[PDB]
Amino acid sequence: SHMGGVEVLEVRTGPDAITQIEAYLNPRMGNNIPSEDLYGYSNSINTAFSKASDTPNKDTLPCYSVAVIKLPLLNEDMTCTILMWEAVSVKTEVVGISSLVNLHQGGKYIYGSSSGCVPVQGTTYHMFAVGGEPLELQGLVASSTATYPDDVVAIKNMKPGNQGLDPKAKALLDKDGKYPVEVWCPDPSKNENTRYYGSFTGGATTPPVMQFTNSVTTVLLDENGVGPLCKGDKLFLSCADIAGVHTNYSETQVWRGLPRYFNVTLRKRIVKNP
Amino acid sequence: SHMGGVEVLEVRTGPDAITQIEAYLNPRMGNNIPSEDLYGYSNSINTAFSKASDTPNKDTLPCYSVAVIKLPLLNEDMTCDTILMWEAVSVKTEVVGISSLVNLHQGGKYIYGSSSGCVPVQGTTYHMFAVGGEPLELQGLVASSTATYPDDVVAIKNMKPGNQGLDPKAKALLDKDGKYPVEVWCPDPSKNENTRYYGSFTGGATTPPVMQFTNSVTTVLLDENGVGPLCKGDKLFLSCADIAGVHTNYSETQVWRGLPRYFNVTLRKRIVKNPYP
Amino acid sequence: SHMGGVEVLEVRTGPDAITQIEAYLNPRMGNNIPSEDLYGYSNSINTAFSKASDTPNKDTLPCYSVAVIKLPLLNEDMTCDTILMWEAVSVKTEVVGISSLVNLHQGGKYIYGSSSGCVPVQGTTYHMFAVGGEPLELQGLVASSTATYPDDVVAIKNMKPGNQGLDPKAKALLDKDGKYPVEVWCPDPSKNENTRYYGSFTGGATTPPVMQFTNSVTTVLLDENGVGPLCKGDKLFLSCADIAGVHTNYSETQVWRGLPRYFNVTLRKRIVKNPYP
Amino acid sequence: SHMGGVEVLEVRTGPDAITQIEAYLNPRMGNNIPSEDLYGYSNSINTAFSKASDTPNKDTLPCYSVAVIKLPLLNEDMTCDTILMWEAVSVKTEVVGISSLVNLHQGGKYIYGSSSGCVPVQGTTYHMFAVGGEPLELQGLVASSTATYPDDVVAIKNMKPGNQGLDPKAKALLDKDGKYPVEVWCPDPSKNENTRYYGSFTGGATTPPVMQFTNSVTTVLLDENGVGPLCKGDKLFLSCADIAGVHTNYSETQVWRGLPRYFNVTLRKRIVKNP
Amino acid sequence: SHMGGVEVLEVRTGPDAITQIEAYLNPRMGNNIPSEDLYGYSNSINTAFSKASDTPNKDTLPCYSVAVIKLPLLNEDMTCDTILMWEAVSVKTEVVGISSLVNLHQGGKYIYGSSSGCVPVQGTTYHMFAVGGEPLELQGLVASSTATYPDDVVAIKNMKPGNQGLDPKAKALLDKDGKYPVEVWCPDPSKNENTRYYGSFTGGATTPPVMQFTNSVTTVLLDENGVGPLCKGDKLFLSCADIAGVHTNYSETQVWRGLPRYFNVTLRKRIVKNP
Ligand SMILES: CC(=O)N[C@H]1[C@H]([C@H](O)[C@H](O)CO)O[C@@](O[C@@H]2[C@@H](O)[C@H](O)O[C@H](CO)[C@@H]2O)(C(=O)O)C[C@@H]1O
Ligand SMILES: CC(=O)N[C@H]1[C@H]([C@H](O)[C@H](O)CO)O[C@@](O[C@@H]2[C@@H](O)[C@H](O)O[C@H](CO)[C@@H]2O)(C(=O)O)C[C@@H]1O
Ligand SMILES: CC(=O)N[C@H]1[C@H]([C@H](O)[C@H](O)CO)O[C@@](O[C@@H]2[C@@H](O)[C@H](O)O[C@H](CO)[C@@H]2O)(C(=O)O)C[C@@H]1O
Ligand SMILES: CC(=O)N[C@H]1[C@H]([C@H](O)[C@H](O)CO)O[C@@](O[C@@H]2[C@@H](O)[C@H](O)O[C@H](CO)[C@@H]2O)(C(=O)O)C[C@@H]1O
Ligand SMILES: CC(=O)N[C@H]1[C@H]([C@H](O)[C@H](O)CO)O[C@@](O[C@@H]2[C@@H](O)[C@H](O)O[C@H](CO)[C@@H]2O)(C(=O)O)C[C@@H]1O
Ligand SMILES: [Ca+2]
Ligand SMILES: [Ca+2]
Ligand SMILES: [Ca+2]
Ligand SMILES: [Ca+2]
Ligand SMILES: [Ca+2]
Ligand SMILES: [Cl-]
Ligand SMILES: [Cl-]
Ligand SMILES: [Cl-]
Ligand SMILES: [Cl-]
Ligand SMILES: [Cl-]
Repeated sequence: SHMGGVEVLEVRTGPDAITQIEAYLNPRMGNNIPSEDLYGYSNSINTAFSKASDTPNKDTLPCYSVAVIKLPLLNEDMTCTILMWEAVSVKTEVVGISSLVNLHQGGKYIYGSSSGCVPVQGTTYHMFAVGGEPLELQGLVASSTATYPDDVVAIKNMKPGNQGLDPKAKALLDKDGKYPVEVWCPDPSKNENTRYYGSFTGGATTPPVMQFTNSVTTVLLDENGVGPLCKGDKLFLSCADIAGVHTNYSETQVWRGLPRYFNVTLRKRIVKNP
Repeated sequence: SHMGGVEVLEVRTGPDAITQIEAYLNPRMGNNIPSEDLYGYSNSINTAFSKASDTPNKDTLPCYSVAVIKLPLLNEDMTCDTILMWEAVSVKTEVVGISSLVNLHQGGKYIYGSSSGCVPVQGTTYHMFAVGGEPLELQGLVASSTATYPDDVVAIKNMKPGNQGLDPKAKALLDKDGKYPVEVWCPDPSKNENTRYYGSFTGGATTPPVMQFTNSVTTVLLDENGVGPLCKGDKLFLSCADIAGVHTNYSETQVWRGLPRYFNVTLRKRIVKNPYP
Repeated sequence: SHMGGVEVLEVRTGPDAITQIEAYLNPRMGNNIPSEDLYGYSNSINTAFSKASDTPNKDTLPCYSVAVIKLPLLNEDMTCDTILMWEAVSVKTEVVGISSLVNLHQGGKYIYGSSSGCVPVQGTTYHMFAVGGEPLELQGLVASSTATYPDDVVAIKNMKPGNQGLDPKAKALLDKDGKYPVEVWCPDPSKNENTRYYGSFTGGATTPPVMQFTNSVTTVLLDENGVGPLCKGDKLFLSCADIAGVHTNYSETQVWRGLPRYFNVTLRKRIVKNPYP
Repeated sequence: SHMGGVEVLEVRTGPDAITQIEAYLNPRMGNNIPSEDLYGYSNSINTAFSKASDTPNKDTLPCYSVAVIKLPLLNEDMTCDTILMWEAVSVKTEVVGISSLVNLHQGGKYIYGSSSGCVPVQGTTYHMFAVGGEPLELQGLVASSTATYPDDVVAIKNMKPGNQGLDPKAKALLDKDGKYPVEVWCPDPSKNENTRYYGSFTGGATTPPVMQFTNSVTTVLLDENGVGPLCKGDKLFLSCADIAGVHTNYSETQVWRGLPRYFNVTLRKRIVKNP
Repeated sequence: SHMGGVEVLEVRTGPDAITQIEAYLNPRMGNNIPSEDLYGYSNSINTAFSKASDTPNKDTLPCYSVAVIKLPLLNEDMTCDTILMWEAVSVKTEVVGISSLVNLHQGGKYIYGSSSGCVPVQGTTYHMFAVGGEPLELQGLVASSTATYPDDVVAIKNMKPGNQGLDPKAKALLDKDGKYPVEVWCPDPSKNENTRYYGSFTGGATTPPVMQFTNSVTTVLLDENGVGPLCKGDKLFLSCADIAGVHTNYSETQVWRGLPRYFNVTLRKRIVKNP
C-alpha cells in the first residue's frame, strides 16, 4: 500500500475573480408588451403602395433586443489602474423552438381545409452580441423613400445613398425594441469591444432551421486574447431572433420572434486607467 | 530470438466501477398504446376555427418521451460525509426505424396522379435527446396563449399572452412519459446543470426529412468542469422526442409520425460529498 | 561525399498477416436478375387501396444486399486455447454508377412540356453499408402493421400495430441477399457489437439526390476499445442498400432505382482466445 | 511573498513594422452613384429577343468593385539590392447591410395574394472577395458570344463562340471600379500569384439567399510557401462582388441587388530582393 | 548589436527535382469545337419515344474531358535497376467561368412572365476531376440498356440489361477527349491504383447549382502508403467533367452547359525500381 490521490466530487465555489450572469431577452417583433394579444409577433405586414409611398404601420417592424446587466462594482475611486470585468465566454440558446412544432394554430392550410396549417416559415434572422458597451450600428435600407413610424429610430436625413453604406448613418443599440432590423446592422468598422454573431436566410417560404443544446460555449477573446471589457461595470447583451412569418387565413402575415437566453462568464482584470 | 509482447484478443470484463445500460423509448405522438391502430402516430390534426377557438382534439399533440432507469444501489443509507453516485460519462444514441419511411405504397396523397407513388412522411421535424441525473427541466412557451389544451396533457397553468414569450413562471419537470406536449415545453436553459440535452428542429410545410444512423458515434457527457450527470437516488433519466414529419392521408387529413430512440449510456462510480440533508 | 539513404519506390508485398479483399454488390430493388428488362429497378409501385388493403406487388419492394466473403482458412480445427481470426480494420467503399443518373433523354415524365428533357431520378434516398464478422442484426419496424407483404420477402412474423414502433420480438439476421425489405428492417442498435454500420436517409416526394465519389477516403473499423470486426468461421459480411430515388414514367408510374456498391476491406490476422465450445 | 508577474490590460500601439487598414466598397450593380434613386440595384433586366439579338441596356449588368488603397511609402531609394514591401498577412471581411433584406413591406410581387407580404430578394447569388498586391487578373467567359455589351462596361475584345469556353486571349485586369461585368469576367486561376481570392456562387431562379456576419473571423493570406500578397508600389488592391439576389417588382420586372463589403487587412513590412 | 539572420523574400526557382504544370481543359458537352455557335453546350436534348426506342442525337451527350501532358524526359537509359519517374504530389484545381451563370438576360424561358428575367442554368450537376499516371479506368453502367448510342461516342460493347447494374465486362480507359459519355461511364473503384479522383453529383429536375472558387486550396495526392501517382512514360493524365446544369430555351428545349477546369499539379522526381 501507498499514499495516493483520489478525486472526490463536491460543490466548488469559484474564485472571487470569476463571476457568471444569466439573462433572457424577450423578442421585440412589434407587439412588445406581454399583455398584448399578439405579443411575440409583429402586427400584420402592410406593403408599400409604391416606391415613393411606403409607410410601414406601427408595430410591423421587428427591432433588436438589448439588455444592460449591472455587474458588481469594482472601483471605489476612478483616479488611480482600475479593475474591469472581462467577458471571456458565453453560452446562448434560442428558447421556445419547439413552439413552432404546431400545425393546429389557425392560418393558411398546407393543402385544403382538412389538412394542418402552414407553420412559421420564410425569412429568418438570428444574431447575438456580448459587449462592454452598446453594439455599434450601421444604417442601410432596401429603400430610402420608406417613411418609418414615430416609435422607431430610423436613419436621419435619409437619401438614396442609404441603400448602400453611408458613413453618416450610425447609431448605438441603446434602447430595447426601438432599432429596426431592416434599417440597422452591426457596424464592422467599430465594435472593437463587442463580439457579434449572426445568420440570415431569406426566401419567401423557406423552412426555418434551429438547434438547441446546453453543451456549447463560445469563447469571447479576440485575436489579441482579450474579451469585452465592461465600461462602468455594465455588460451589454443584444440579439434578434426572427423565426419566420406566420400566415393567417386571409393571407396577412406577421413576423414571429423567439426569446434568447445568455450565460456569460466574466473575470476581474487590472486595466491601465485611460 | 528474445522475449517480447504480443497482443491477444479476449473477452474483458471491465472494472466493477463502470457499468453500461441500454434502453429504448417508443414515441408518444398521441396514439401511445401499442394496441392502437395508429400507434406511433397522432390522430388527425384538427385546426383552429380562430385565434380564440383553438381546441386540439385528444391525442393530436406529440409529447416528450421519458424513462427512468434504476441503477445498481450504491449506498446503505444517506448518513455519511461522502456517498457513491453514478456519473454518466458518455452515450451512444440512435433513432430506430428510419428505413420504415422508405415506403411509397402506404395509402395517402399521390405524388403526381393516381398511378404514382404516395407522398412519404415530410414536413416539420423535431429531434432531441437528453441524459441526466434528475428530470429534464422545462420552460413553457406557446404559439398562441388562447389555445385550449386537452385535460390529458400537462399545459401551462393560467395561460396569458405573455406565454407567447418567456415567462419565468411557466416551468415544469419532464417527469411523465407521453404527457408534456412538444409544442408547449422546451428545455429550460437557465437550469439543467445536471442534464445534457441536444436538439435539432427543421420546419416548413412539406420539407424532406433527413436522418442518419450509425453505431460508430459516442457523445461525451462531461461538462466544462469535466463532470457528467450525477444520478440522484441512483436513477438515470433518458428523455427524447423524434418527430419525423407528417403523413398525409388521401382526404388531406394529416398525422404526426414519430420514431423510437435507443440509448446506450456508460456510467462510473464516484465519491461525492453527500448532498442530502 | 558520404554514405546516406535515399528512398526508392518499389512494389512491396505486404506482411503475410495482412490481406485485402475487394467485392461489389449489385442492388436488389425488386428486379434482381441481370436478364430482366428492369434489372436495377423495382417494378411499378402499386399503392394501397386503404389502410386495411395494402398489398405490395411482387418485386416492388427494395431489399438489402448482402455478400459473404470466404477468407483464407486460418486454423486446422477449433480445439486450441487460442485461434487465429481475421480482424477487419478499415474499408474503402464507393457507390458505383452515380453518373448514370446524369441523363435527361431516358423516356419518362417531361420536366416542362413535350420539348424538354425528362425528369431524372429523384425523391427518397437511402444509403447504408455495413462490414461485420457475422450477419447484420436487424430490428423490424413498419409504417403500417396492416400491410400484406409478398411471400418472396422476409416480413415481421405475426405483425401487430405495436410493430409501428419498436417491438423487441421483431428481430432478424441479414442472412439472405435481396430478401429483407428496407421498409421493414433496419439495423438493430441494441446488438451489432461485431459489425460497423453507417447510414443516411433523405426523404421527400421529389427531392434531388446528392452523392459523392472518390478513391481517397478510408473508414477505420476499430471500435472504442480498438478492436475491429472479428470474422467468425473466416467469413466477412458485407451489407448495403443504395436507393438513389425513383424514376417516373410518362404514365406517372414510378419505380425505385438502386446502384451497386464497391467494398475494399483490409484485414489482419489476430490471436484470439477461442470462443467456440 | 515573492516578485512575480501579473498581466495588466492596456492600449498597445502595434510594432512599427505592422499596419492595419480598413475600407468599405459599395456595390456596383448598375446604379453606381449615390444620387440615383436605385443606387445599390441594377436597372430593370431586359432580356434577349433571340440568340443573335441580345443587347443588355446600360446599367443592367452587375460589375466588380475595386479599391486601391495607398499604403505608407517605404522606399525613397529604389536602387538598392533590396526594397521594403508591405506583405498582407490576414484579412477580416464582412458583407454589410444583410439585415436590410429582412423586409417584407417593400413594394413588389406578393408572396401569396395582395394581402400578404412582398417577395424578398432571392434567386442567384454571387459573393467573392480578393486581397492582392496588384490588380486581380481576370479571365473572360460568357454564356453567349453573340450578346452585344454596352459601351460603359469593359467586355471581351473580338468576341467569338470560343469565348463560351476558356480562350486564353480573353484576359483583363480588374483596374476600374464598377466597369467589369460579373457575367463576363472571373478570376484567372492561371495567374493571380500575388492575390488571394475567395468566391461562392449559388444559382437558380428563386433560391433563398444565405449570409452570415460576425466580427470574430480572420482569414490568413499566406500562400503555400508562407508568403502573403506583396504590395507593388505600396498599393493594396481590394476587390469584390456581393450580389444578394434579385428584387421583383409588381410588374415582374427584376433588378439585381448588391450589398457593400468591409475589409480590415493587416500588413507587415518585409525586406524583398529588388526586382 | 550582433550578427543575426533576417528573412528576405525573393524569387526562388524550386529544386530541379520539383516541377509544376498548369493546364486547362475545355468542356465537352457535345458542341466541342470553338467554331460552333453552341460551343460549351450540348445540342438540344432529344428524349426517347419509349424504352425500346431511345436514340440520343449526335452531340447531345456530355462527355469527359482528358488531357495528356508530356513531362520532361527523365530516362535516356531504360535498362538499369532503377528508373526516374515523376510523382504527382499535389494539385490545385478550379472550375473557370462560374460567374458566366450570373446572367438573367440570356434568351430563354422566363422566370415569371415575359417582363421578368430568364431562368438561369439549373438542374442536374456533375463535377469531377482526376489526376493520374495513366488513363483513368472506367466502369460502364447505364440507366437503360436499350438506348442506342451514336457512332461518335464510345459506349458499352454488346449492351444488355445487366449493364443497368455492374457488369465486370463493361470496362474502358478514358483515352479520348470528348468521346466517353458521362451517363455511360464512371470511375472504376476496383482499379485506379495510380490515379486520384474526386466527384460530386446533385440531381433533380430544376435544382439550383452551387459552386465555389478560390486559389487558396491544395489537395494532397499521396495515397495511404504516402505515394502519389507515378507518371508512366513521363505522361500526366488530367481528367474531368463539369456539368453546371441545363439551359432552357423559350421553346422549352434544353441543352447541357459545361465549364472549363484549371489544374496546377506539383510533381517530384523519384527513383523507382525498374518494372
Ligand atoms: C399570429 C396569430 O395568432 N394569428 C392568428 C390571427 C390573428 O389573431 C388576427 O389576424 C389578428 O387580428 O387570427 C387567425 O384567426 C382568425 C379569427 O380569429 C377570426 O375570427 O377570423 C379570421 C378569418 O379570416 C381568422 O380565422 C387568422 O387570421 O387566421 C388565426 C391566427 O392564428
Ligand atoms: C397513418 C396511416 O396509417 N394513415 C392511413 C389512414 C388512417 O387509417 C385513417 O385516415 C385514420 O385512421 O387511412 C388511409 O386509408 C383510408 C381508408 O382506410 C378508408 O377506407 O378510406 C379512406 C378514403 O379517404 C382512406 O383511403 C387514408 O386516410 O389515406 C390510408 C393511410 O395510410
Ligand atoms: C425505368 C425505365 O426504364 N422505365 C421505362 C418504362 C418501362 O419500360 C415500363 O414502364 C415497364 O413496364 O417505359 C417507358 O416507356 C414506355 C414505352 O416503352 C411504352 O411503349 O409506352 C409507354 C407509354 O406511356 C412509355 O412511353 C415509360 O413508361 O415512360 C420509358 C421508361 O424509361
Ligand atoms: C428595387 C426597387 O426599389 N423597386 C421598386 C420599383 C422601382 O422604383 C422602379 O421599378 C424604378 O423605376 O417600383 C415599385 O413600385 C412601383 C411604383 O413606384 C409605381 O408607381 O407603380 C408601379 C406599378 O406596377 C409599382 O408599384 C415596383 O415596381 O413594384 C416598387 C419597388 O420596390
Ligand atoms: C444555349 C443558348 O444560347 N441557347 C439559345 C438558343 C439557341 O441559339 C438555339 O437553341 C440553337 O439551336 O436560341 C434561343 O433564341 C432563339 C432565337 O435565336 C430564335 O430566333 O427563335 C427562338 C424562338 O423560340 C429563340 O428565341 C432560344 O431558343 O430561346 C436563345 C437561347 O439563349
Ligand atoms: Ca475602425
Ligand atoms: Ca440558473
Ligand atoms: Ca445489447
Ligand atoms: Ca501561370
Ligand atoms: Ca482491384
Ligand atoms: Cl442616422
Ligand atoms: Cl406553468
Ligand atoms: Cl419477426
Ligand atoms: Cl479580351
Ligand atoms: Cl464495354
